[PDB]
Amino acid sequence: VAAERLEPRVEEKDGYWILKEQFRKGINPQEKVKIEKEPMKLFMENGIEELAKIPIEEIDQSKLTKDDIDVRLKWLGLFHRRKNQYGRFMMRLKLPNGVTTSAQTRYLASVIRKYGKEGCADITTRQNWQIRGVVLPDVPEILKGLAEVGLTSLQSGMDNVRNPVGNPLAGIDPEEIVDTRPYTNLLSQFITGNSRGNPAVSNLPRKWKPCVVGSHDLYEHPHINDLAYMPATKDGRFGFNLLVGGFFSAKRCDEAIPLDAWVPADDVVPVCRAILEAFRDLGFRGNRQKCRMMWLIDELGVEGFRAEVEKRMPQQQLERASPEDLVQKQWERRDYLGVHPQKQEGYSFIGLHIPVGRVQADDMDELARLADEYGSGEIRLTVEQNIIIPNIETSKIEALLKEPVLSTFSPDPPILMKGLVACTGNQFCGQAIIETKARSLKITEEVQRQVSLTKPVRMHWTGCPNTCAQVQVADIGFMGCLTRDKNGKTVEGADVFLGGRIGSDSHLGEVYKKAVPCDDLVPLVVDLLVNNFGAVPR
Ligand code: SRM
Ligand code: SF4
Ligand SMILES: O=S([O-])[O-]
Ligand SMILES: [Cl-]
Ligand SMILES: [Cl-]
Ligand SMILES: [K+]
Repeated sequence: VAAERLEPRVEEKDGYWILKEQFRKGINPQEKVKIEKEPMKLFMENGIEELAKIPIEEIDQSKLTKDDIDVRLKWLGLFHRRKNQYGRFMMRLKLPNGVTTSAQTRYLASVIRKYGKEGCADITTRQNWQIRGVVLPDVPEILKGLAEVGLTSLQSGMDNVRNPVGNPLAGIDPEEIVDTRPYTNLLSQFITGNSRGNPAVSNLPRKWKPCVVGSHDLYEHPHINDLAYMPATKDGRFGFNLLVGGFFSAKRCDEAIPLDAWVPADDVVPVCRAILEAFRDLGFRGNRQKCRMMWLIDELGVEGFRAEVEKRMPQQQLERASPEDLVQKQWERRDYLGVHPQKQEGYSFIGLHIPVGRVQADDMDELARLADEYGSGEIRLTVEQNIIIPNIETSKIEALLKEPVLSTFSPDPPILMKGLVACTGNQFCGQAIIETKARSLKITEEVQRQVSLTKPVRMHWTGCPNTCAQVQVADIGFMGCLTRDKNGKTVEGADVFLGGRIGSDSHLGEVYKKAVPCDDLVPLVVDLLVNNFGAVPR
């Protein structure tokens, strides 16, 4: 490994970090777009204000502005639905640990309410909000409204640090290991430069996903994140062992491996910076299928890569890993849906199921209102695209169970619905091969009408190989494809995955059966359930 491989490939030129002209050969077109103009200048040099003034039809007539809206705007959290909702933008937040407020929730609703049939919102597999319908001339004013309610959307798409995921039961669970809200909160601020923008970590070769583990249940999915913080004592000090490189991609899925490093709790942020700088400095920037952090780790080796993190640390010490973490391997992951006692006596939380994560403006207002009336104005999102409303005086529960909105967003849905996860699909996503959200609900419904079960089978539905709905963690996973019916007609279909496990004994699922027409999945899934999961025919 020639020591010239270890040379930083980016420079801080003019407050922004850019590829050095010697390392700019044979790069992918997303590296070029970033070279041509720095994406952070759209927020940090307020250049959205004037881009927002150009008709969409004009913007498309020159490469430079077409890349503004189709590419660079993703650093502002805005994603052009070019194919399926032309001239409309999806918008994704920073919502560390998935904690929102009623007033944030109400503001998001008032933005999507405006767009009518073209608007709705969604809870994501990184316990985040997305809103849809957004038009460009509205961006400057939405940005201002987001800030006003204490939210940022910065650096949530493209080559950025994505939503910091944490324990959905942080601060409320008797059985928590460590409260992850400070650490995800700190990480988000670091990333976004306390909502101003942070160009030091805004030009990675590829997306990068952190989590901070606080549950024995491992609700955080540490195994599939580029950096996972595993609570662990070392030499009497509380800290985190570090796992690195977990990712999913059309080409390759790989679980996170130990860096062989521990940090004390106060080093969470500087080790995040060190790894990211290493990644940004040294990361490969050709073929996009070969750009995530694991590919660098495989080229340098784990000790190669580790030495590079160590030299970007303060004091340049990176302690070796504590041989055990605080996570109990004896643990049955817990159903958070329903009413549960909090550690603060007299109080309860409620997990409410949100069918495939999909909400309309009216829905968001109802949940905002339950949080205000029954809780403390707080709503928490989950990675299965559900909600928790914490801090409810247990004496209010009886009245809450009677609220009409709880027939739609239930604390006790049938067990297959409890764990159903589906990505956007082709209603809005231009990469999608199939419609996922409506389809998955319809299939799950007909399957559950047929069988009854005790084990909580988790079914994930994803619209294309990008696997945003993470079919490799599911008990039964469905990946969109096109296939053929008995007459050779093109029909939507799914590859069915099995074998995915979560919690400490985590495992990646693989395709069990390819190209099953979607209209044939009910009998197949019914049988799989009966034969493999203890389901009983009704
Ligand atoms: C919304 C969400 C799925 C959802 O219904 O929940 C989704 C959204 C899409 N992802 Fe994802 N990703 C989401 C979960 C993830 C995850 C799960 C996770 O993070 O744990 C995965 C797999 C895990 C991983 O990345 O390590 C993921 C895999 C990707 C990939 C494949 C990555 C790769 O290295 O090849 C793409 C395509 C790409 O990056 O080139 C992508 C790109 C896309 C885009 C941005 C593509 C596009 O612009 O059309 C999707 C936007 C569709 C839309 O309009 O909503 N999305 N995506 C999730 C939003 C997360 C967030 O709030 O930040
Ligand atoms: S898995 Fe594919 S279809 Fe689904 S949201 Fe991600 S990119 Fe779109
Ligand atoms: O956009 S995806 O990477 O969450
Ligand atoms: Cl993106
Ligand atoms: Cl598109
Ligand atoms: K859900």
